[PDB]
Amino acid sequence: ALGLLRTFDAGEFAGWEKVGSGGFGQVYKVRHVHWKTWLAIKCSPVDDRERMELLEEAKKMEMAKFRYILPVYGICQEPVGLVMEYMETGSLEKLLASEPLPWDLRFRIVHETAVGMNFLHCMSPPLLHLNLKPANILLDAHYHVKISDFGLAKCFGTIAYLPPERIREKSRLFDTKHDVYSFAIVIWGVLTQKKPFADEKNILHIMMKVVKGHRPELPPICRPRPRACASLIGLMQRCWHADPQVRPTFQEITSETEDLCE
Ligand SMILES: [Cl-]
Repeated sequence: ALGLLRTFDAGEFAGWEKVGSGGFGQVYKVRHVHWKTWLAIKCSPVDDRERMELLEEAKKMEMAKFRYILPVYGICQEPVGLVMEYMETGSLEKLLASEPLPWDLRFRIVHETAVGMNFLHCMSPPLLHLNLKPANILLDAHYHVKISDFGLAKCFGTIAYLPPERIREKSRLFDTKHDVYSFAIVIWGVLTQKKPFADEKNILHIMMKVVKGHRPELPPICRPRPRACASLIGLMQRCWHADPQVRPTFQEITSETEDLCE
């Protein structure tokens, strides 16, 4: 698991350039000078708890090596950091804010995301992502999906992606149905090109309502692809069902999202 990962010196990198920040904080586009390609490095903002947690993150990424999962290359220690593949086009969040997207691409993004999530849940034991949102869905130069940010995975803003049972229950056992809910809200974002609950300012009221079955407002049926759109809306609704056990598996989800790409 941790054997094939490489150790990097900062001298191996150059042309450092910030691409995103926050809690994890400081992600940079870097050029590996000897390999002549760009990589991504997420740095720290010191102790042994971070070093072991960062190493855990890398090992989880490595175990899930897949077409729709971001590759990990290894560890820097000049600044302590996770070294991984660079995704030129950046996040789905930015893509949805940029301009209206063609529906064929929207369905492909949904489908590829679902195939990525399915892969994780097919592992033994299942790997739960638990932080799936457009901001963590990265896109390559040809707009194909690779799932990213395994910081919260297990063997403000995030409230919208939180399943209602996580609000109902103090300290519930994390399961596959968590990810399925979050995926529902990803679908909603792809359908609308909006962020969920972006206008409503009362976070607590809207969270309370979510425990009792309140969800983001259903979008209308689009003109270009009204049948596929209806189907996707329906799938979304099943994925955000109040009862976790009624929600589809990603095995079922992928069967349906595949048909949307026809
Ligand atoms: Cl259609």
